[PDB]
Amino acid sequence: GSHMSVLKLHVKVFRFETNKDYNPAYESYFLEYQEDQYLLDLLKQLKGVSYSENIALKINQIAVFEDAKVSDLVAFFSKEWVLDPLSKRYALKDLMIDEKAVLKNYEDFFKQVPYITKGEKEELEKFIQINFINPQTNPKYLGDGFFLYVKWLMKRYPTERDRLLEMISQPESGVMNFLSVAHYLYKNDDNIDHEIYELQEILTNSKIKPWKDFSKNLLSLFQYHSNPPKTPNPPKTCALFNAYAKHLDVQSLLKSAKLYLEKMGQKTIDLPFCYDGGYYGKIISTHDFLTASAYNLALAKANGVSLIFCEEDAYLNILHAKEVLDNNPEIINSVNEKLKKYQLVYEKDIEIVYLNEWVNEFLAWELKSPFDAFVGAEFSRIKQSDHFFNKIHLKAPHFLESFQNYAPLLEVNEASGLLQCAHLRYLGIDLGADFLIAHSLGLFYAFENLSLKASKIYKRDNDNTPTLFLPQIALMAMGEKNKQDLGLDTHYHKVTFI
Repeated sequence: GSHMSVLKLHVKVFRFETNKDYNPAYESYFLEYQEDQYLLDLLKQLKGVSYSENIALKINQIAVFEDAKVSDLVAFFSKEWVLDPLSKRYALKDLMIDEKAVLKNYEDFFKQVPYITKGEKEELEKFIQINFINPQTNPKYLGDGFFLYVKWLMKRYPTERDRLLEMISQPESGVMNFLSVAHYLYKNDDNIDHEIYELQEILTNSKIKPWKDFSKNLLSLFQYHSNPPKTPNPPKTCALFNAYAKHLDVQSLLKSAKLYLEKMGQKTIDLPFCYDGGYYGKIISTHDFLTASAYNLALAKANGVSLIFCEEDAYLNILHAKEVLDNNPEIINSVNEKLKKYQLVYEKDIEIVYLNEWVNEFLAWELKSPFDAFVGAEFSRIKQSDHFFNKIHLKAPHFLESFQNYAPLLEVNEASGLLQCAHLRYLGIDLGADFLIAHSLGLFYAFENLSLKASKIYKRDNDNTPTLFLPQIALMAMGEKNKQDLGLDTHYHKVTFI
């Protein structure tokens, strides 16, 4: 035989100059690398291509800020790379951006802060690249680099801290618009996320309108059952988390969840779970958020039932609560003081169930209605359902934007939440999907109930592609044909293929 040269890349490189008249084009390079090499070594092979040696660019639309080993980048990105600047809009040449053009957006801001030094003004240049990690598309959005720069100035000018904060507080443009960008940053780094969550907590706890009232109203929604039940239950008894904001339509989710569980040999009971604060509760008041979560977990355990998290929003919340409680015994003591009045006692490591994990994991059932005729587009902040979809023969292509979810914005900047969820919806449709799969109740609501209101403002023809939850799909694949039993009669977009 012969040696197989396996260390090979296909790199497509954005070629463009903002001051020249040729359209952007991608050029293909077929490069060899060695196990020892770093990104800068590959960039050095790209003749005529403009890039900074201080790494700041995108590979497959994920922001990369380090000179990483090529082998590590291949593990993360595959051997097929698209190399882009951090921003096409502000591209200067090839892989470099026009920092000067970006900075022009902040001229009005700087006129409001004439007291800062020339040096302090110039420091924003060191932050600005951070703006381009965020995949969000609101053009009024001030930029995450800019938010962190203002944070830097707030430290340096304690007197102006509240005035500075107010400048990044506007509903249309400010920091309340931020949502996790970790998926779109190389190595899923959450440092930026935590820095901005910190600002959101500061703002929601400040006197600035409308955030003071936003927080007071949200905290008034933690409503605990005074005397919750504690009864023993037989094996295989479940209770579904059901404490969601009152406007959310949860009927089909909870109905299909129950039916799926029953099909899987479980029985369900109702328990008065406390509201968890939705998306923002954990930002506004960690301690209230933790107390509600501890109450819910203690309540499930006191009744000897599995607590079923039927969708992503509540499950991600409970993961966060468990991470904090189960690693900090002092916080458990603190929450347990508040739980005494309900005669509940939280203990670490209370086992819970994510329904969508069960759908993917437990596959020992007969396929009665294959999905081979169909294409799905699945949105999840966690993971695509490869195994379950393979089981049922559903083709569900992976796509860049599947990890995004702008439903929380419905509470803080409704117009932007509406537009960006509508954008995600049509990205799914444009993949050729017969239906969308929502892991998130919030996103489902945006896709469905708010579809009509969104169409009136999102400038694209009406499409009636339905959205389904995983348990609904599973039930259908198991041969369920009764639309009402699946909860589908209450969706906005009707299912027509059964």
